[PDB]
Formats: sequence, C-alpha cells, structure tokens
Amino acid sequence: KQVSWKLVTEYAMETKCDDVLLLLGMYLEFQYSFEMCLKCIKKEQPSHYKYHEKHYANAAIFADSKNQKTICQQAVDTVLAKKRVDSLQLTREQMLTNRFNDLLDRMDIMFGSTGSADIEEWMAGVAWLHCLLPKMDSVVYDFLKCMVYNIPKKRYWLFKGPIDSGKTTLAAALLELCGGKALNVNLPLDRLNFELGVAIDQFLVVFEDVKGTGGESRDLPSGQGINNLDNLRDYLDGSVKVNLEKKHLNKRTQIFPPGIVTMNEYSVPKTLQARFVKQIDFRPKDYLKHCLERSEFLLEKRIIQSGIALLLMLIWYRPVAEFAQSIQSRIVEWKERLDKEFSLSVYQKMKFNVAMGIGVLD
Amino acid sequence: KQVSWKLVTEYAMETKCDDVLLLLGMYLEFQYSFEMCLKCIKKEQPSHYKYHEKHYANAAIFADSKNQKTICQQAVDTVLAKKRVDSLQLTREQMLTNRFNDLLDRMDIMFGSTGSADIEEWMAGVAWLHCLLPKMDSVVYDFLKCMVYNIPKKRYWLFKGPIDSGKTTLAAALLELCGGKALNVNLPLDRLNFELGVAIDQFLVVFEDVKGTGGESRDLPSGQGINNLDNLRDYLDGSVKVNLEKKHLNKRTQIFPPGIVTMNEYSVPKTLQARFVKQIDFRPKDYLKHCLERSEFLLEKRIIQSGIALLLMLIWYRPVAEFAQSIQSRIVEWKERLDKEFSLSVYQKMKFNVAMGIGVLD
Amino acid sequence: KQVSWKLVTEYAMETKCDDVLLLLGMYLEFQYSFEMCLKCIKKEQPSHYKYHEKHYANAAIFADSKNQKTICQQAVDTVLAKKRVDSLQLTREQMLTNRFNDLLDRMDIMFGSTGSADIEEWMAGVAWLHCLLPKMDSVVYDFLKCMVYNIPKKRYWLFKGPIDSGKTTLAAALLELCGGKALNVNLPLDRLNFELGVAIDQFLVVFEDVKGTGGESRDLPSGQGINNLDNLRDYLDGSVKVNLEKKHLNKRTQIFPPGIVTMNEYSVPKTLQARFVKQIDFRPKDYLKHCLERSEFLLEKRIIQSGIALLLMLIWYRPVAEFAQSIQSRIVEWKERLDKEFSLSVYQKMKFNVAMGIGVLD
Amino acid sequence: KQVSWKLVTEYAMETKCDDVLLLLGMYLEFQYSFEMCLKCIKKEQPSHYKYHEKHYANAAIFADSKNQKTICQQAVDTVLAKKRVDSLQLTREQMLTNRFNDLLDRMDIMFGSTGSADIEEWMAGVAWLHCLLPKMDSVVYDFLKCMVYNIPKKRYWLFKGPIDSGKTTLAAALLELCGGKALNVNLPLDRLNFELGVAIDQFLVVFEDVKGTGGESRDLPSGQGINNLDNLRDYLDGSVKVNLEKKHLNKRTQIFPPGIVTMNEYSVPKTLQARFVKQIDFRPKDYLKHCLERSEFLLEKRIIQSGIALLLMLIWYRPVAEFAQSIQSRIVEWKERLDKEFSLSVYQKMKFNVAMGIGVLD
Amino acid sequence: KQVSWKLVTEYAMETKCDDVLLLLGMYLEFQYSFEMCLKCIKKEQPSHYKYHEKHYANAAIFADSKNQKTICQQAVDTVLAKKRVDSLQLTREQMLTNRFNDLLDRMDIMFGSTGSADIEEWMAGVAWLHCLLPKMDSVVYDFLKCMVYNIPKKRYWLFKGPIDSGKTTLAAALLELCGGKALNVNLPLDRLNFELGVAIDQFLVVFEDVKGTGGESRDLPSGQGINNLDNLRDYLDGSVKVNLEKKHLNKRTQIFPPGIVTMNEYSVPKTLQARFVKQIDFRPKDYLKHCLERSEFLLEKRIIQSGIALLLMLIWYRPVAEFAQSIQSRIVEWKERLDKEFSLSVYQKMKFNVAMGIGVLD
DNA sequence: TTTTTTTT
Ligand SMILES: Nc1ncnc2c1ncn2[C@@H]1O[C@H](COP(=O)(O)OP(=O)(O)OP(=O)(O)O)[C@@H](O)[C@H]1O
Ligand SMILES: Nc1ncnc2c1ncn2[C@@H]1O[C@H](COP(=O)(O)OP(=O)(O)OP(=O)(O)O)[C@@H](O)[C@H]1O
Ligand SMILES: Nc1ncnc2c1ncn2[C@@H]1O[C@H](COP(=O)(O)OP(=O)(O)OP(=O)(O)O)[C@@H](O)[C@H]1O
Ligand SMILES: Nc1ncnc2c1ncn2[C@@H]1O[C@H](COP(=O)(O)OP(=O)(O)OP(=O)(O)O)[C@@H](O)[C@H]1O
Ligand SMILES: Nc1ncnc2c1ncn2[C@@H]1O[C@H](COP(=O)(O)OP(=O)(O)O)[C@@H](O)[C@H]1O
Repeated sequence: KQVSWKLVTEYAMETKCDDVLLLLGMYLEFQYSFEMCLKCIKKEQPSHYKYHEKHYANAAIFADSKNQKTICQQAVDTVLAKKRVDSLQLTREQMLTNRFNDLLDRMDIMFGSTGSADIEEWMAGVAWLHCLLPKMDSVVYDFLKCMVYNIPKKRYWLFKGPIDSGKTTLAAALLELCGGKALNVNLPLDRLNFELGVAIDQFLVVFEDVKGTGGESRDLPSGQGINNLDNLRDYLDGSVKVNLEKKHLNKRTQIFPPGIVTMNEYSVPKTLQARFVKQIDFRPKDYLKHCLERSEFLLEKRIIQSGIALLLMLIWYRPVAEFAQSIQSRIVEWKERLDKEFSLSVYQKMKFNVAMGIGVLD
Repeated sequence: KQVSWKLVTEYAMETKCDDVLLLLGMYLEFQYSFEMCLKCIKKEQPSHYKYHEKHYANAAIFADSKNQKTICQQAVDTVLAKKRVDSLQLTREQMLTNRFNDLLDRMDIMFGSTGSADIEEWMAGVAWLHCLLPKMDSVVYDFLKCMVYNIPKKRYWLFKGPIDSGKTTLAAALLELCGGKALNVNLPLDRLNFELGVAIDQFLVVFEDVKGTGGESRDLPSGQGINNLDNLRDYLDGSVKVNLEKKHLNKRTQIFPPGIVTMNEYSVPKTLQARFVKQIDFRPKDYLKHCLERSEFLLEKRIIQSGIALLLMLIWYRPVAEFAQSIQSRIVEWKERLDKEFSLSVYQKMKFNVAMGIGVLD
Repeated sequence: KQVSWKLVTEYAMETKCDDVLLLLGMYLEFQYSFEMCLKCIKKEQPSHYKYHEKHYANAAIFADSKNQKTICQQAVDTVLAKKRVDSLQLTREQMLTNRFNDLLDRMDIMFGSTGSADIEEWMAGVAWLHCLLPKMDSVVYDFLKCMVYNIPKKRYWLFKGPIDSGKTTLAAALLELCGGKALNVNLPLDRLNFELGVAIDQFLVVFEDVKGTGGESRDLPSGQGINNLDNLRDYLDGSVKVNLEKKHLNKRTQIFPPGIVTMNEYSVPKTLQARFVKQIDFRPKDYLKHCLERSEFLLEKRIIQSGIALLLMLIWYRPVAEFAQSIQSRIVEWKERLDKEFSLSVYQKMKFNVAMGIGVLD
Repeated sequence: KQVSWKLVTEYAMETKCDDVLLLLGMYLEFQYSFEMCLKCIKKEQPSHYKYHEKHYANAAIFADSKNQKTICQQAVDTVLAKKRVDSLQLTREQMLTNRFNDLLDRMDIMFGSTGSADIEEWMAGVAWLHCLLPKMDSVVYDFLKCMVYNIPKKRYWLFKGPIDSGKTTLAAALLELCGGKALNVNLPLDRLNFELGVAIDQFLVVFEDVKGTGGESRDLPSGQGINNLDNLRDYLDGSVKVNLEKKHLNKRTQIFPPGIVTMNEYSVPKTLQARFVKQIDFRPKDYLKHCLERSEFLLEKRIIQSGIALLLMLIWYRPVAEFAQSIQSRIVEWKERLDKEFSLSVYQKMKFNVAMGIGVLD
Repeated sequence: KQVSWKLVTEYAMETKCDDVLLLLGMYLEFQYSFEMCLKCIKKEQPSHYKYHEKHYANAAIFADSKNQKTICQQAVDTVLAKKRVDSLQLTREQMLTNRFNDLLDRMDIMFGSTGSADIEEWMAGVAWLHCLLPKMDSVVYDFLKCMVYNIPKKRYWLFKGPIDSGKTTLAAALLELCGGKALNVNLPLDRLNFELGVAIDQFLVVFEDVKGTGGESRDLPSGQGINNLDNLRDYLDGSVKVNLEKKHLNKRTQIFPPGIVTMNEYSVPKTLQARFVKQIDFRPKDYLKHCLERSEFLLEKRIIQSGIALLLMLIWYRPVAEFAQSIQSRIVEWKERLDKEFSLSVYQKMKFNVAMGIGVLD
C-alpha cells in the first residue's frame, strides 16, 4: 500500500542500529516470506529472527520503494539523536556502567559459541596479578570509586617504582578495563600544547613515565618532562574548566579528566608530591618473574595486560551489592559460571604455584 | 511504460557489480537487439552474454529514462548493503569458503572448453612458487589460518629483504587470493586518513615497501612511513572498533583488518617490531632468475603473481580434509583433474629444470 | 514537444565529447538553420558539419529547455561509462588497435581530398626523427610491445641526456601516439594526490624532467622530484592495485599505467634504477640545429613533436603482419599510398639532406 | 505568463557577462520604465542604455520570479560554454583578430561624441613609447607574431636592466593589447598551485618581477622566484599539456600560455636561460624622465601603461596588409582618421620635445 | 494569502542587509502587532521602528512559511548584486558622494529631536581635531582629492611621530570617513597572503605599525614590517593589477587601493620614500593631553575617533562648491543649522581654549 | 561535504 516510515524507525531503535547501509541491508532481507525463511528456521541472528515476521508485510512494500535510502536516513537520525539526547545527561557512573556492560558482552565471545579462548588460563592470569600487592580486589574498587566521584584534587594516583616494575603492564590493564587514553609529557613545551588536547572528553587518562632531571645518577633518563608536569597544576586539580587544543580546530574548554601517572624512582618536588591521592608502589619480586618463565602463555594470550582480567577479578572477589544496581544481575551469572567451573582449591593451587614461583598450572 | 528498478538491481546483485559507472555502462549495452547481439553471439564477456536476453526489454525503457544515474545508485547500494551485512553476519571462515568458491568458479571457466590458458603453464608457476621457498604451501596454509583467526596483536606478518627478492610478488598472489587491499603510507599523515577509508569492510590488507629511515648509506632514500606506522599502531592491534571514513558518507565503526607487510631493510623501531607475529626473509637467487628469461610467458601472463596459482598449489599439496567441509567436494573434483592431467615425472622434470635455472619445460 | 535526451547522448557518444561545457556549447550551435550555417558551408570542423542537419530540430528545443546542464551531465556520464566498460573488458592490444584506427582517420583528413596538410612536409618530419637515434624504427616497435605487454617491474623507460638533447620531444610524440598524460612530480607532497588523480583510466603516464639533488655541482638546480618519486616505487612496479583520487570523488582502485621518465643527468638510487627496464641516451647534434634553423616548418607545424609522424614512421618501415589483424588492410592501403607518392631514392635524398645539415628539401 | 529565459541568455551573450551577480544585478535594473529611466536619459552606461527598452517587460516578470539565481546560472553557463568551444576551435590568429576588434570598439567609443578622450594626449604617448627603444614598432610586431605562432620552447621573452626602466610599463601595454593576466611567483611553493590556476584558458601571461639570488650583491633583495620558475620548466616549454588547478575544482589539462618575464640583473640557470628566445635590456635615460616630469597627463590618465596606446602606434607605423584580412577595412578607416587629424609635423614636434626632455605638448 | 518575496527583498534593499541570518531574525520580529510593539514604542532602532508597521501583514504570512531561509537567500543575493553592479559602474567621486550621504543621514539621527548626542560636544570634538595638525582642514581636502583621483605611483601617505601622538586616531577617523580596512604587515610572509585578502573591494587601506628592522637603533622594537613591505612595490604604485585572495575563495584581480602607512621613527629606504606623496609629522603636545584630561567626554563617547567629526570639520570650513552637486543642498542645510546654533566667536573660543589645555567646554 | 586551511 505504502511504506510505513514508522516501522522502519522502530527497527532502528529496537536494534540500536545506526548505519544507514546496515539498516538498508538488514531491512531488505525481510522481503521474503518469513513463514519459510531459512534464517528464521536456523535462528542464527536474533536481529533477524526476532523481527522478520512483524516487519515482513512492510518489507515487501519497502522493497519496491524508490526512496529507500532516504527512509533509512531519517530512521538512523532518530537513533543518533537518542544517543545525543542521552549523552547530555549521563552521570559518570552511568558511563562506567556502559563501559563494563559492553566488556561483559565481549566476554561471552571468549568462551561461548565463539569460544575464542579458555576461561581457565584467563583466571590463571587473574591469580597471577593478585599476588603482586595487597588486596588488589579492593584496590580496584577503590580506584573505581575515585573515578566516579571525581572529587576536586582528590583524583590521581602515582605508580612509582623502578624500571621493570610491572607498572606499565598494570597500567595497560587499568586503562584496558576503564577506557581513557595514554599521553606524553616528555616534549618541548613548544610542542606540548596539542598533546594536551588529545584528552578532550576521555573519561580517564594515563600519563607516560616522565624523564626526571638528574635521574641518570639513579640511571634513570632525565630531562624536561618533570619540569613540564608541575607547571600543569590546574589540569590536575579539576578546580575550574580549561581550554584544550585540537589540531586543525578551535579551542574547547572543560573540566580536565581524572586519571593515572607512572614514575621511575626519580626526584619529586613537595608541590608535585602534594597533588596525589596516594603513591602506589611497585618493585621486582622475581619469583613471580620465574613463574612467568613457567607460565609464558599469559604473555602469549596477553592476559597479563588485560583489563578484562581486572573485570574478571572484581566479578570474583567483590560483593554483588558492590556493583551498580542493575548490572549486579549480570555479575551473578558470571559468578554462577565461574564458581562452579572453579573451586577455591583450584584458584588456591594456582596462586600457590605463583607464590612458589612455580608455573601457575604446574 | 516504466523502468523496473527491481530488475536493474537484480542484475547488479548477480554480477556483484558495485560501481555506478560500470553498472550504468554495461546495462546500456542491453538496449540493442539481443537477437543480433555480436557480444552474445561471440560469447565474449559472461557478464554480458548471459544476461542480455533477460534484461533487453527493460534496458530499452532504461535507455529512454531521464533518471538513469539515480537508478544505478539505488542498485549499487543494494550490492554494498549485502556485502556489509555479510561482513558482520558471516564468520571469517565462511567468508573464505565464499571467496574460494568464487575463485573455483573462475578456474572452472579458465580451464574449461574455453580453456584459454594451458594448465601446465599455470602449474609451471606453482613449481616456481613452491621453489621460491621451501614448504611454501605449508607457510601459505599457516598464513591463511592466521588471517582467519585474526586474533588481536597476532595479526601481522613481515616480509623483509632486498630488491627483486620476490616479496612483492608473493604479496600480490596472496592478495589476489584473499581479497584485501594494498595501502600506500609513504605520505603526509594529516592527509592519509582517506587511505584507511579504503580498508572499510575488507578481509585483509597489505602495506608495500614502506620508506623507513636511516642506513640510507646503502642508497636507500629515507622517509616517514615507519613513523606513521608506529604512530598508527593503534589500528594494527585489532583492539576495538574504529570509525573509518569515506567522502560524503557516514563513518564506519569497525575492527581494522589484519594484514601483511613488505620491506627493503630499513631500521625498525623495536616498538614497531613489537607489533608482529612473524618475520620472513627473502633472498635473490640467480637460478630463479635465469629461468625466467626462457619461461618469459609466465611473467607475461602474470601467472606467478596471481592467486589462482596459489589455489592450484594448495589443491596439489594439501589434504582434502585441510579445506572446509563445505568446499571439500570441489577440492576432490579439482584434485581429480590435476591427478588426470599430470605425471609426477612432468612435475619433477620441471622442478628439476627450475633448480637448474634454464629450460624449465625442455 | 519534448527534448530527445537520446539524440544528445548519441551526439556526445559519437563525438566522444566528455566535457559538459564543450557538449553544451557544441550542441547550441545547432539551434540555427543548418542551411545557413557558415561553419557547415565552410566545413570548418567535422564535429559540426557532419551533425548540424541531423541534430537541428532537437537543438531548437534544447535551446528553450530549462534543464540544459542536467541533460548534458547525463550525456557526458554515458561517455564516461563507456570508457570504464572498455577499460575493464578490452585487451590492451585492442586499445592500441582502436587508438591506431583513430589516428588513421585523422590522416584520411589531414592528407585527404583537402590536401589540408602537406604529406611531403609530414613525411619530411619522419626523416628528421629517424636520424634522432640509432635504429629509431626498432626503438619504437620495442616500446609499443613493452607498453602493450605491461609486464610487472618491466614498465618504464628512462630517457637521459643533456639540455636540448631531444628527450622531451620524443616523449611528447610517443604520448600522443598511445594517448596518456604528463605529470609534474616536482611539486610538494600535499598536492600530489590530485596530480596522480589525473592518471585514472589512461594508457600511459609521462614524468617530465624530474629534479634530483646535488647536481648543482654542475648547476643542475636541486629539487624533490627524485625524492618524491622514490615514495612511489609501488606505483611503478604495477604489482598491486593502487588507490587514486579526484576532488569530491571517492578513491578508484586500479593498476597504475606504464610510461616514460625524462631526465637531465642527476644521479639515481638503485631502488629506482631497479624499476626502469631501459635507459636511452640522447646527444646534441649541431647539424640538427642547422637543419631545424633552415627547416622551421617542422617546428611551426609541431611536426617532429607530434605523434602522427611516428605512425607514418612505423608504416614506412614495419612488415604489415606486425600490425594487429584488423587494421592490416588499412595499413596495406596507406603503405601503397606512401610507396606511390614517394620513391625510396627521394627518401634517401631527404636523409642525406639531414645528414648534410642542409635544409631537408632541395 | 512566464519569464523568457531566452531573452536573458541573449542579454548575457550580448554583454558577454560571466558573473552571475553582475548579470543578475544589471538585469534587475531593467524593471523600471526605460521611458523614465534616468540612466537611459543620462545615456551613461552602454550595457544599460542600449538594452533596457528591449528587455523591459521580461525584467518586470523576472522581478516577480521565485527562481532568480537559477535563471542567471543557466545564462552565465552559456556565456562560459561559448568561451570553451572557441578556445578549442579558433586559430590563435582569429583570437588576436577578435581581441583587436573589441579594443577597436572602445577606441570608436572613446574618441566619439562621448568627447571622453583627447587623441592628442594618446598620440603623445605613442611618441614617448616609440622613443623608449630602437625600432619599437618592429619589436611589437615580432612579439605579436611570436604569440600567434607559439613555437614550442621558443616562447618567452626576458626583460632585464635597472629598476625604473619601464619594463613593467611596457609589459602592461602588451598584456592589455592581448588577452592575459599576470602572476607573482616569488610565493611559498605550496600556495603556488592556486597561483598558476589563474592562467587557465588565457592568451598571454606575464611573470612579474621574479627575484633571484646573488643580486643581493647590489642588494637586489633575495627571493626564490628564479628557483620556482625552474621547477615550472615544462610550463615554459609549452611542449605538452600541463595540469592546472583552481580551488574546489578538478584539474583541466592544457597547454600553458606564452609570455614575458621581468627582472632585475639576478643570475639565471642554464635550464631557464635556454627557454627564452629573446632578451631585452632596458636602460635608464634621464631625458625620458625629464620629459615625463613635464608630461604629467600621461600617467594621470594611465596612457603609457595602456594597450590602447600601442594599438594607435601599430596603426601608425605598420602597413595595412599586416593585419588579419578581415579588419583591414576598419584599419584603413582608422588610418584615415589619424592622418586627417595629425600632420607629420605634429608628430615630429612631439618626438622632438620628447628627445629634448621638454613637455611634449607644444 | 501568500508571502510577497518582493516586500522582503524591498526591506533587505531598504536596510542594505546582506547577512541572511541578520535579515531573517529582524523580519520575523514584525509578526507581532507593531501597534503595541515595545521596540516601536521605545524607538530603539530605526531599522526596526521605521518598517514594522508596513511589513506586519507580510511578516504574519512569512512566519507560517515552510520556505523561510530560501526566501532570505534570494533577498541577500539582490543586495550583493547591487554592490557588485556598483563596484564597477561608478566613478570614485560618486562612491565618496554616496558614502557622505550615509554619514549625513546618521548625523540627522544623532542630533535629531530624538537626538541621542550633544551637537555641542561633537563641536568640541571638531575643536580638538582642528588643533591636532598644521592646516588641518586644507590637509583633509587634499587627502580626499588624492584618494578620489587615485593617480598611480602618487597614491600613498606616511604618518610618523612618537608613540601616543595621534597617528592611529587620525587614521581610524579617516578610515571611517571613507570606509576601508586596516592591515598588519609584521609577519612571516606565509600568513601575509591571507592578510591582504582583506583589501578586496575596499576604497582605502591602512598599514598600521610597520616595524623597521633593527629599530633598536632608536631603541624601538625590531620587526620585519619594512622588509616585508618593500617587496610589494607594485601594490603601492598601483599602475597594474594585483592578484588577491581570501580563504576558500578563488582569486580576484584589481588595483590595490590607496591608503596610509604609519610608524614611529624607524629607518626608511629611499626605495620606500619614493612611494609616498606626503609624509605628515605628528608631535605630542601637552596641552592636548591636559585638555583630554579635563574633557574626557571626548574620549569616553569616542568623539575624536569618528569620521563624523572629520565630516563636521569639512562642513564647517569648506566652500559649498567643493562638494558634489548631488549633496550641495544638504551641506547648505547643515551649514545653516550649525551657523544658527554656533557663532564663529564661540568655536573660535574653543580653539583658543584648547590652546590653553583647559577643558574644552567652559 | 569537501575543500581549503592548518600546519611545517
Ligand atoms: N628470489 C628471486 N630471485 C631472483 N629474481 C627474483 C626473485 N624474486 C623476484 N625476482 C625477480 O624480481 C622481480 C621483482 O620481484 P619482487 O617485486 O617480488 O621483489 P621485491 O624484493 O619485493 O622487490 P622490491 O623491494 O624492489 O620491490 C620479479 O619480477 C622477478 O623478475
Ligand atoms: N639531438 C639534438 N641535437 C640538437 N638540437 C636538438 C636535438 N634534439 C632536440 N634539439 C633541439 O632541442 C630543442 C628541445 O628539445 P627537447 O625538449 O626534446 O630536449 P630535452 O633534452 O628533453 O630538453 P630539456 O631537458 O631541457 O627539456 C628542440 O626543440 C630542438 O630545437
Ligand atoms: N628608460 C627609462 N629611463 C628613465 N626613466 C624611465 C625609463 N622607463 C621608465 N622610466 C620611469 O620609470 C617609472 C617606473 O616605470 P616602471 O614601473 O615600468 O619601471 P620598471 O623599472 O619596469 O619597474 P619594476 O622593476 O618595479 O617592474 C616610469 O613611470 C617612468 O617615470
Ligand atoms: N598630539 C597629541 N598630544 C598629546 N596627546 C596626544 C596627542 N595625540 C594623541 N594623544 C594622546 O595619545 C593617546 C593615543 O593616541 P593614538 O592611539 O592615536 O596614538 P599613536 O601614536 O597614533 O599610537 P600607535 O602608534 O601606538 O597606534 C590619545 O588617546 C591621547 O591621550
Ligand atoms: N614481580 C616481578 N619480579 C621481577 N620482575 C618484574 C616483576 N614485575 C615486573 N617485572 C619486570 O618489569 C618488566 C617490564 O614491565 P613493565 O610493566 O614495563 O614495568 P615498568 O612499567 O616498571 O617498566 C617485566 O619485563 C618484568 O621483568
């Protein structure tokens, strides 16, 4: 009779679809008789088999239309507008909710019908990291609180240690868990400005290890970067909004994000020391390294670097109540998986090997 | 009466033609008398001679239209939309089985009654290839599966070595096999982005003989590509979907494809070396030179460059079971045809001549 | 009564016009009475006087149309589509065969009943070219085969020799013969993209007198041409499809054409030297200066730099069977014409005149 | 009742207007009654007063139109299309003959009952110009021939010698005599892409005041025009079609025009020197200066800069036969008008005063 | 029951608006009843209250239109078209005469019965300006003739004198009297390209604050202004057209307008000095300082900045025959008003009183 | 929108 633009836009919202070509492509598939549709029969894609029957009648009429792309364009605008309306009104925790939500929806892929890897050696990495320092389970949820609360000045941690402390590898896992971006400070002041603009609207950041003048006595490479840092004062504080330099575009100005920093054992000014919520402190504990010499697969699957290992760790150790109300109901079912799939004695044996420097699976 | 955009699009889908000009041009040929059509009579191009009889009536009406380019637009979009929907809803495995079917379809024609090239000339290429490196098929199979798995970080291989070592030649055959793209990166960075646009929805990518810098005392002019690459490391990871770009079009959020790289032997930043799965060396060889002066027709016909040679090679060397179940029937059918065609004496006589470097066929 | 867009499209196709403003301007001329048409009466241009009477009735309606630019766009798009269809489906021999037939049509006009050009002045041009190099005739035939075969990494000829050696001139004649374009690579990288865009869907490219560096020892002003070109090793090799641009147009993927590089005598890095297949020397010969200074009709009519003189050279010298099967008869016909209009002794005299450095005619 | 677009296209053709705004703005004036049109009754502007009463009724309906800019767009397109057609089909001789015709209309108007000029003032300018160089009128004739002939590589004239020697004054007169525009090439190289875009479809070019190096020995201020020119080597040669670019436009491929280069006594490289036919060294001659001091009216009215001055010179000195055959009728009539007014005594009076350094106008 | 596009265009022409958004917003205000319109009632802006009552009805229909921006575009086109026609067809004297009428109109408001401004304070303005230089009112008349005649070479004036000696004040008032724009030359040459784009279609330019190289000779600050200038000898002398450019616009060509250069006591080459018609020396005179320090309404109301004050100065001092016949009537009416409102003794007293450095108006 | 601009 004629195409209902209404029904096309419903599907776009329903499927959260926001590519005009994908929307066109998928909606076109409904034009055959769902009554016999082989995808419906095999229930291969929910984005098809949940919808075909309702949309079929409209899809037959859509297939004949000479306006097809324009119908899909309006539909996608509705979905982009919905994101933009919502984006204006997120709490910081709601961001974190979604960041994690999507990682949970990735973790399916690791083990399920895709089955890309093994939840076992994943948990072996979880065991391997937990031993490095106290109570890592709590430490994550503590850092997490800080990044939602975003309390002025009370917003930053310093990972000080030697070189080869592991802090970079941890930093990878943290940023991998939480999002954000990494950034430099070891530049001529001249050049630096645009690098600072890279932060624009990241939730979180990490700063790369900064070349402390005179450090080469410590045999730590030494120079401009720390001189730059303390001149960046108010960016840390988050007291007031601040201008940001995009290349090839004009200024934007906003509250600078909270985040993380990395440090060899260089000199630190009192002023610079004063900024932090804490130092957290890292060193060689080489039986762990010899456990790695016996656990090499964790580097190969790269699980040791994994913020997903952190996600798994919280999913284990912490109270279900400790998660945000709704997504609690997801942590339940991963625990239901994990905790029957893995006893304490299993996790124990693993941690014992690591603590003994023995290969974690030995 | 009135153009059926339906029948236009149906031709576009069935040819997989995906350019408005190429579609526009070819469809216009159909406006003339099929009963007299010299192309149909001489069965010159199947993309014509099959379809003309069916499309003729509509093509005459199309030849009158004032809308012509707009009709071709909606047709071509249906082709891309189908591609992109498959680019999500297929496994990479099923993608290759689809790709292999299409190449097998070409082979069936090329050595059919049309038969327009000698099987033994084409096979002589396979000898040259499995002669270039040992275990050639086996490394080829290893590369293929690495590209099916596409597992993050372990997504890139390097070819490194001097001029005329053959590395370019091999990449061409793999790329003709796998259906990827080459990309050029010896270029200004803030102008490069649309090069990555080309990678949208592709299976695989190749980077060709990038300008490094330093060691140019060896007469190797320096350039920026290595800096560009390690700056662009964020793509190589396969970490998370990135929003790729194309002019006057909506951006395309996707995982960046895996790929392979070729290099005359500049320095690498060890960080840039840190990205790879593997290196392979390549070595100019006089005997593999001298043979071509006689066997010139191989290179004239680009045989040793072309992925059809690889497919014939894998059909030769590999177990039927190594191919996916879906295609294994055709693998049997084609093994039988190679088994019919050749004695090992023929094959080994040639491979002997190839080792001599003269008189490959004798 | 309405415009026939079909008549416009046919006109554009038949004249191979592919510029919307040329088409627009040309078609408007036909709005006047063809009987009174002084251009027809004079027979100024064939693209007019063959057509005016036939298109007159439609041009009178076109002159009133409100749509004009849109109609012309469609007609031009049809011509463009034909080129793309041809480019993908014809063998390179057919492309050259078609290009040869066209030049032979011009020669049917230039030396037609009008006698509009002097066949003796044109033939005189051939002799001066023939003395430009050793075995000139062979050198042309070799070059055509090379371009038609389009063999990987055997695709480029280097013309090298002093200022005013003749190399630019020989390139220019070959370029017209095959059809293709010149490109100025000395410009800076940021605009080279659209420079290379020129080459899309062309038979040859010519790179002109690229600047090297350090030859200012010899006062050869340095420039980036050589450095620029060594970014583009990939393009010369013809081994993989490259991505080409136009403004407000998405990239086109295809193989980069073969061609010629002219060269005042800067140095060459082996990466680039490896990619040429043949270097040809050129030298000042004062007696050619003395001849040209007394034979200046050669330059005024651009005879020696034009392509048609090379075709006449081929006709004078090659066995007919060396021409592609279809044109062989037209070659027989022109051979007879030339053999009739000139003796061999006349040609010997013309060569001798040039050898003496006297004006070509006595 | 509706707009005649044909009447607008006539006006655009008639005025040869090719700015949509200028066309629009003028056409809008015709909506008031010619009967009262004070511009008509002042009879000040030809492109108004000739036409108002014809277009009147259509201008009133155009005033009410909702489409106005589209109508003008089609009209300007037609005038533009006319130029492109002509730029292929005309000989350079017909072009020059046309350019003369238009200047001759302005000469008829200027010295008409407009009263608007004193031919005695303009003729004094001819005496000044003819005094500046030996054999001045033969120099103009030789230059005009050179531009009509456009012999490859033999295309450019180089003007040298001190500042304030009138070289740019002379260049302006030739540039107004022909069609063409000037360019400034001492620019940043990357901007130069759009600078050369100005040359598109024109007859002459003048490169204005190229700066070299070494001349700063005299403190000729140093610059890079010389080195920039030497990159445009193929543009000077005019041997093959170069690629030319405007903002937001795809390149048009075209033979770059012939022209003039003006400079002080910097050096020129071999390669660039080789590309000039003729070198004119102007010299300071203070009797000319003291004449001009007492001859202020020349520069006040821009006489000695102006191509109209040269044209009066040619009509004086050159035989009637030297003009293209069509205009010889008008030329004879203007020769009569000159001699009817100026006795040779008057011209000898003038040249005598100039030679004396006396104010010319006895 | 339709929008009259004509009434909207008449309003745009009437107000001389040429920004579509400024045009749009203002017209929509008329849709409310003018009869209670507070903007009418308060008599805020003439551009509103003159027209609200007239366009009310058409604005009421306009407010419902779905076409609104499309209407405004055609309206703005009309105003730009008027400027474009005027930009070619008027004498420089006629341009200035139009400019003067606008200032005279604005004076009728400022000093009206609605008069926002004290004509007595503005007369104090004229006193302080008349004190600033020798021979002031004859100096202005001579500057104006110079800009109107625009005689080549002899086009430019140089202001110099100490810091805080009035030079930019006078320049800004002259710039406002004529219209024009200021320019900054003290740059690296790359940006200088778009700087000059400002000058397109201006009647005047001012080169402010030209730094001399090595001005610390005087102990002035150094800068490249002078060395940047003297490249541009064509631009000042204005005998010939120059290419001019704005961001995102194709180049245009015109004579560069006449203007002023200002500086402190830097060096001037004779190469620069010969560019100038007159050099005006300013001096700090302390009674003016103490007068401003007792007459600050001058500064605070910006009186001595404003072109109106130079217009008033001309009206009071100059003979009527020095204006154009077009405006001589208005000049008489204003002269009558001022000669009624002020005695010669009273204004003579102000000049005497400013000579005392006491505040103007006691 | 791209392009041009920004950027070097
Ligand atoms: N191993 C080899 N031994 C000898 N000749 C070779 C070998 N491989 C390639 N060739 C010759 O070198 C030509 C170019 O090969 P190819 O482009 O693959 O080499 P490459 O090492 O990638 O070169 P480049 O670094 O210059 O691009 C081939 O066409 C063939 O003629
Ligand atoms: N072999 C020759 N001997 C003498 N004069 C020559 C010779 N070849 C060309 N000429 C003259 O040199 C002019 C320029 O020729 P051409 O442009 O082909 O030379 P080129 O070596 O390519 O120069 P360039 O590098 O400067 O462009 C010709 O027009 C002719 O006048
Ligand atoms: N031969 C001459 N001898 C003396 N004065 C001259 C001579 N020719 C020109 N003049 C004076 O030189 C003035 C400047 O002329 P013009 O701008 O054309 O000089 P130019 O030397 O060609 O300049 P540029 O090098 O800046 O292009 C003229 O207006 C005239 O007053
Ligand atoms: N002749 C003068 N005598 C005394 N004070 C003066 C005089 N002219 C200007 N002033 C004072 O100088 C201040 C600044 O004037 P103005 O901006 O025109 O100076 P300038 O020297 O032209 O500046 P600049 O060169 O920095 O642009 C005025 O506001 C006024 O206080
Ligand atoms: N417990 C440990 N014992 C010994 N070495 C360690 C330990 N943890 C980390 N390292 C060393 O740190 C090296 C680099 O890890 P990284 O995350 O980069 O630390 P950093 O950022 O401090 O350099 C590792 O290769 C490892 O040898």
